[PDB]
Amino acid sequence: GHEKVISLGFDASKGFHTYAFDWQPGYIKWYVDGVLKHTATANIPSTPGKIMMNLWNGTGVDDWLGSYNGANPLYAEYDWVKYTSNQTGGSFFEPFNSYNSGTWEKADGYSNGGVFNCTWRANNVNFTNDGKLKLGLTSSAYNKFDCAEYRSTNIYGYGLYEVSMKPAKNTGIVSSFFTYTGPAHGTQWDEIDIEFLGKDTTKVQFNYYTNG
Ligand SMILES: [Ca+2]
Repeated sequence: GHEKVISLGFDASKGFHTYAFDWQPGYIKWYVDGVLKHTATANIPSTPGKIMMNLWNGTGVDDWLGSYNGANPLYAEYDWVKYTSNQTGGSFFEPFNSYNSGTWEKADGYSNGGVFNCTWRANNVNFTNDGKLKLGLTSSAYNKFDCAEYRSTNIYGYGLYEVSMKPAKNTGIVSSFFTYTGPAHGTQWDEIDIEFLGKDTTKVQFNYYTNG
């Protein structure tokens, strides 16, 4: 519950920008195109997590996300992700040339439920020819939505997380880049987020949870 909404001074859906968070034992610092935007120092997470990206439509959170109006198909794109480790032999660079089942997995066949109003499908996670991860939010039947979530198989710790992306624009949805660990992985709920609320892509929301 440490939400911070920052003005970008640009529309993030119009092209690629680099977003990042430096996660260290005593702070979290977030950057947009190399520029420091926000610092947090109270109760900073410490459990290593998976790197995740998704796109989804919400329900019951109209005041936060705006109401979703069924517009589809909608796409969020990611050109690369870089993690610079505090430890040697931990760093990696992922260009998104193709699906690498050794390091990533696609969510498929279930819903997160709750505020999430869509089912994850492996078919909505595709790779463009010019190397971009492309997540899609589609519909298979009247008012029935399918969404996409790509996530690392390994867990990562303190260090610099960077991503080049272009979020979707549309009332009711979220395009995100985040680290996560929680009861499903046998640990406490630690997460750090970069979330773009589709209702206004001229702003970005930063958040984190420690033992949520
Ligand atoms: Ca790429």
